[PDB]
Amino acid sequence: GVEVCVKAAVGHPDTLGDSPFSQRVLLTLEEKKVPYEMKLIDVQNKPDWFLKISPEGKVPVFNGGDGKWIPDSDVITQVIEEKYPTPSLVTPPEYASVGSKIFSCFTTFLKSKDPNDGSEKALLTELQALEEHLKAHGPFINGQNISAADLSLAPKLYHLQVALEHFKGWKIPEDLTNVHAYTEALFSRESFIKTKAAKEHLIAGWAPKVN
Ligand SMILES: O=C1O[C@H]([C@@H](O)CO)C(O)=C1O
Repeated sequence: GVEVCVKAAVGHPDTLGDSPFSQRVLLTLEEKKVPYEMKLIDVQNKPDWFLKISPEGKVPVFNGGDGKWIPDSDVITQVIEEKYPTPSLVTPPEYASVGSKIFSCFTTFLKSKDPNDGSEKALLTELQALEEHLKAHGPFINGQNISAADLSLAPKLYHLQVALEHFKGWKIPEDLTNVHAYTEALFSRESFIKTKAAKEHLIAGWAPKVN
């Protein structure tokens, strides 16, 4: 039986949390229909049994059954791909890095207390780049259908949308038609609904960092 340890909601240890790296792994298992047991970890009060298997406190960690817990959502989703090849979620190498700078540009903008430091323009630039790729190779990152790159980016765009809307009243411009089509499609997938954090918990996860 496959098991995964993921972040719990801040202040709510029995509730699924908002780690986008955790969600990437959960989405992968859900989309590949792999049965798994989810273990919720309060990352501000990690249980000792967990530190024994993840001594650096890394979350998520994945146990494919083969008697070992592995970290790093990149590595984990590759291991899952190898163990459960169908449906294939392989993203072509040429598209692997589509949207790679979006999350970091988002977190900088989110935490920016200077409305004119160019952190917004940076984010738009990356969003613009994503909009161009989907315009040419939509609807997903590999046209159709869904692949690993989508399951990595979707959780991050969810953070961007919810957090920027809440903390800065900022929205992805309507002009970016393909991106809006993209997030609408991805966020409404059964797997995404099942594995996403309630928005209040995502907001709670970011609030201390904003302040
Ligand atoms: O990047 C992340 O988004 C959430 C949020 O809670 C910020 O801490 C978190 O746990 C991640 O590591």
